[PDB]
Amino acid sequence: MTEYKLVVVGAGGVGKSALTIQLIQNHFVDEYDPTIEDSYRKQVVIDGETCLLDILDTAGQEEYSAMRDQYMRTGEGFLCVFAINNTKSFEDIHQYREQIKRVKDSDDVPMVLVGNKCDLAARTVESRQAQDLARSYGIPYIETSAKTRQGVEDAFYTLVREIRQH
Ligand SMILES: Nc1nc2c(ncn2[C@@H]2O[C@H](COP(=O)(O)OP(=O)(O)NP(=O)(O)O)[C@@H](O)[C@H]2O)c(=O)[nH]1
Ligand SMILES: CCCCCC
Ligand SMILES: CCCCCC
Ligand SMILES: [Ca+2]
Ligand SMILES: [Ca+2]
Ligand SMILES: [Ca+2]
Ligand SMILES: [Mg+2]
Repeated sequence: MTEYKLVVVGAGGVGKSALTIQLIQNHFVDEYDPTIEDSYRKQVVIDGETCLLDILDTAGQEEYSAMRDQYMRTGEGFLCVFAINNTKSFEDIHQYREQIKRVKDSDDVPMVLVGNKCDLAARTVESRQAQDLARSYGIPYIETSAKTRQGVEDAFYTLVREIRQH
Protein backbone atom coordinates (compact mmCIF):
# COMPACT_ATOMS: atom_id res chain seq x y z
CA MET A 1 0.00 0.00 0.00
CA THR A 2 2.18 2.80 1.37
CA GLU A 3 4.49 2.36 4.33
CA TYR A 4 5.89 5.00 6.67
CA LYS A 5 8.65 4.03 9.09
CA LEU A 6 8.45 6.30 12.12
CA VAL A 7 11.04 6.38 14.90
CA VAL A 8 10.34 7.84 18.34
CA VAL A 9 13.36 9.23 20.19
CA GLY A 10 14.08 11.25 23.28
CA ALA A 11 15.26 11.09 26.87
CA GLY A 12 14.34 8.34 29.29
CA GLY A 13 10.92 8.68 30.85
CA VAL A 14 9.52 11.38 28.59
CA GLY A 15 6.67 9.16 27.39
CA LYS A 16 7.82 7.67 24.07
CA SER A 17 6.28 4.30 24.82
CA ALA A 18 3.11 5.73 26.36
CA LEU A 19 2.58 7.85 23.26
CA THR A 20 3.14 4.96 20.88
CA ILE A 21 0.91 2.63 22.86
CA GLN A 22 -1.85 5.25 23.06
CA LEU A 23 -1.73 5.59 19.26
CA ILE A 24 -1.61 1.88 18.49
CA GLN A 25 -3.56 0.32 21.37
CA ASN A 26 -5.76 3.13 22.74
CA HIS A 27 -4.84 2.89 26.39
CA PHE A 28 -2.51 4.72 28.77
CA VAL A 29 0.45 2.89 30.29
CA ASP A 30 0.75 4.24 33.87
CA GLU A 31 3.82 2.26 34.93
CA TYR A 32 7.39 2.95 33.86
CA ASP A 33 9.18 0.02 32.20
CA PRO A 34 12.26 1.27 30.34
CA THR A 35 12.39 0.22 26.70
CA ILE A 36 15.19 -1.41 24.80
CA GLU A 37 13.84 -1.43 21.25
CA ASP A 38 10.22 -2.22 20.39
CA SER A 39 8.30 -2.14 17.11
CA TYR A 40 4.60 -1.66 16.34
CA ARG A 41 2.58 -1.82 13.12
CA LYS A 42 -0.84 -0.38 12.32
CA GLN A 43 -2.83 0.17 9.14
CA VAL A 44 -4.57 3.54 9.19
CA VAL A 45 -6.13 6.01 6.78
CA ILE A 46 -4.37 9.37 6.82
CA ASP A 47 -5.79 12.06 4.54
CA GLY A 48 -7.57 9.55 2.33
CA GLU A 49 -4.54 7.33 1.91
CA THR A 50 -4.46 3.84 3.38
CA CYS A 51 -1.04 3.33 4.81
CA LEU A 52 0.99 1.15 7.05
CA LEU A 53 2.75 2.71 10.01
CA ASP A 54 5.81 0.92 11.33
CA ILE A 55 6.74 2.62 14.58
CA LEU A 56 10.06 2.04 16.32
CA ASP A 57 9.98 2.90 20.00
CA THR A 58 13.57 3.45 21.12
CA ALA A 59 15.46 3.48 24.41
CA GLY A 60 15.90 6.79 26.20
CA GLN A 61 17.93 5.34 29.06
CA GLU A 62 21.64 5.40 28.27
CA GLU A 63 22.11 1.99 29.87
CA TYR A 64 19.54 0.52 27.46
CA SER A 65 20.65 2.52 24.42
CA ALA A 66 23.00 -0.05 22.87
CA MET A 67 22.53 -0.28 19.10
CA ARG A 68 19.84 2.41 19.02
CA ASP A 69 21.74 4.05 16.16
CA GLN A 70 21.26 0.86 14.13
CA TYR A 71 17.47 1.08 14.57
CA MET A 72 17.39 4.83 13.87
CA ARG A 73 19.09 4.28 10.49
CA THR A 74 15.99 2.82 8.81
CA GLY A 75 13.66 5.59 9.91
CA GLU A 76 11.83 7.76 7.37
CA GLY A 77 10.72 10.32 9.94
CA PHE A 78 11.41 11.00 13.61
CA LEU A 79 9.31 12.14 16.54
CA CYS A 80 11.72 13.97 18.84
CA VAL A 81 10.02 13.87 22.24
CA PHE A 82 10.71 15.79 25.44
CA ALA A 83 8.47 16.28 28.49
CA ILE A 84 7.25 19.78 29.37
CA ASN A 85 8.09 19.13 33.04
CA ASN A 86 11.65 17.98 32.28
CA THR A 87 13.95 20.80 31.24
CA LYS A 88 16.90 18.47 30.76
CA SER A 89 14.91 16.38 28.24
CA PHE A 90 14.30 19.54 26.23
CA GLU A 91 17.98 20.50 26.34
CA ASP A 92 18.76 16.93 25.16
CA ILE A 93 16.75 17.34 21.94
CA HIS A 94 19.71 18.90 20.14
CA GLN A 95 21.75 15.76 20.79
CA TYR A 96 19.03 13.43 19.51
CA ARG A 97 18.61 15.46 16.34
CA GLU A 98 22.37 15.37 15.82
CA GLN A 99 22.30 11.58 16.20
CA ILE A 100 19.51 11.36 13.65
CA LYS A 101 21.48 13.46 11.18
CA ARG A 102 24.56 11.31 11.77
CA VAL A 103 22.80 8.01 11.14
CA LYS A 104 20.82 9.31 8.15
CA ASP A 105 23.91 11.14 6.81
CA SER A 106 21.67 14.01 5.88
CA ASP A 107 20.72 17.45 7.16
CA ASP A 108 17.25 17.05 5.67
CA VAL A 109 15.31 14.47 7.64
CA PRO A 110 11.56 14.67 8.36
CA MET A 111 10.98 15.40 12.06
CA VAL A 112 8.40 16.77 14.50
CA LEU A 113 9.22 18.20 17.95
CA VAL A 114 6.83 16.85 20.58
CA GLY A 115 6.32 18.24 24.07
CA ASN A 116 4.63 15.47 26.03
CA LYS A 117 2.93 15.31 29.44
CA CYS A 118 0.98 18.51 28.77
CA ASP A 119 -1.65 17.31 31.29
CA LEU A 120 0.86 18.05 34.07
CA ALA A 121 1.16 21.49 35.67
CA ALA A 122 4.82 21.61 36.75
CA ARG A 123 5.72 23.04 33.38
CA THR A 124 9.31 24.18 33.07
CA VAL A 125 9.41 24.40 29.26
CA GLU A 126 7.07 27.10 27.96
CA SER A 127 5.38 26.63 24.61
CA ARG A 128 7.18 29.59 23.04
CA GLN A 129 10.60 28.15 23.97
CA ALA A 130 9.76 24.94 22.15
CA GLN A 131 8.20 26.74 19.19
CA ASP A 132 11.48 28.65 18.83
CA LEU A 133 13.54 25.47 18.89
CA ALA A 134 11.25 23.89 16.29
CA ARG A 135 11.41 27.03 14.14
CA SER A 136 15.21 26.87 14.17
CA TYR A 137 14.94 23.31 12.82
CA GLY A 138 12.22 24.17 10.29
CA ILE A 139 9.74 21.71 11.81
CA PRO A 140 6.39 21.79 13.66
CA TYR A 141 6.03 21.72 17.44
CA ILE A 142 3.10 19.83 18.90
CA GLU A 143 2.14 19.24 22.53
CA THR A 144 0.73 15.92 23.62
CA SER A 145 -0.53 14.00 26.60
CA ALA A 146 -0.29 10.22 26.42
CA LYS A 147 -2.52 10.19 29.50
CA THR A 148 -5.48 12.13 28.08
CA ARG A 149 -4.70 11.31 24.42
CA GLN A 150 -4.59 15.05 23.60
CA GLY A 151 -2.51 15.62 20.48
CA VAL A 152 -1.35 12.00 20.15
CA GLU A 153 -2.86 11.24 16.74
CA ASP A 154 -1.95 14.76 15.65
CA ALA A 155 1.74 14.26 16.44
CA PHE A 156 2.10 11.03 14.50
CA TYR A 157 -0.08 12.17 11.58
CA THR A 158 1.84 15.46 11.39
CA LEU A 159 5.03 13.41 11.08
CA VAL A 160 3.51 11.46 8.16
CA ARG A 161 2.62 14.80 6.55
CA GLU A 162 6.22 15.94 7.01
CA ILE A 163 7.56 12.77 5.40
CA ARG A 164 5.24 13.51 2.44
CA GLN A 165 6.90 16.91 1.96
CA HIS A 166 10.35 15.32 1.71
N1 LIG B 1 0.96 12.38 33.37
C1 LIG B 1 1.58 11.81 32.32
N2 LIG B 1 2.41 10.79 32.54
C2 LIG B 1 2.94 10.33 31.38
C3 LIG B 1 2.71 10.77 30.10
N3 LIG B 1 3.44 10.02 29.19
C4 LIG B 1 4.10 9.16 29.91
N4 LIG B 1 3.82 9.29 31.25
C5 LIG B 1 4.37 8.48 32.32
O1 LIG B 1 5.77 8.63 32.31
C6 LIG B 1 6.41 7.39 32.66
C7 LIG B 1 7.38 7.06 31.55
O2 LIG B 1 6.65 6.80 30.35
P1 LIG B 1 7.31 5.92 29.21
O3 LIG B 1 6.35 6.01 28.10
O4 LIG B 1 7.68 4.59 29.77
O5 LIG B 1 8.63 6.69 28.85
P2 LIG B 1 9.73 6.39 27.79
O6 LIG B 1 10.08 7.67 27.12
O7 LIG B 1 9.19 5.36 26.88
N5 LIG B 1 10.97 5.78 28.63
P3 LIG B 1 12.23 4.90 28.11
O8 LIG B 1 13.08 5.82 27.27
O9 LIG B 1 13.07 4.50 29.31
O10 LIG B 1 11.71 3.71 27.41
C8 LIG B 1 5.29 6.38 32.90
O11 LIG B 1 5.01 6.33 34.30
C9 LIG B 1 4.12 6.99 32.12
O12 LIG B 1 2.84 6.66 32.64
C10 LIG B 1 1.83 11.85 29.89
O13 LIG B 1 1.51 12.35 28.81
N6 LIG B 1 1.28 12.33 31.09
C1 LIG C 1 21.28 21.40 23.79
C2 LIG C 1 20.24 22.33 23.26
C3 LIG C 1 20.61 23.30 22.19
C4 LIG C 1 19.71 23.48 21.01
C5 LIG C 1 20.43 23.63 19.71
C6 LIG C 1 19.72 23.49 18.43
C1 LIG D 1 22.05 13.24 26.25
C2 LIG D 1 21.35 12.53 25.14
C3 LIG D 1 22.12 12.39 23.87
C4 LIG D 1 21.79 11.25 22.96
C5 LIG D 1 22.76 10.97 21.86
C6 LIG D 1 23.13 9.55 21.62
CA1 LIG E 1 -3.28 1.91 32.30
CA1 LIG F 1 26.71 8.21 9.61
CA1 LIG G 1 24.14 6.06 7.65
MG1 LIG H 1 9.91 3.41 26.49
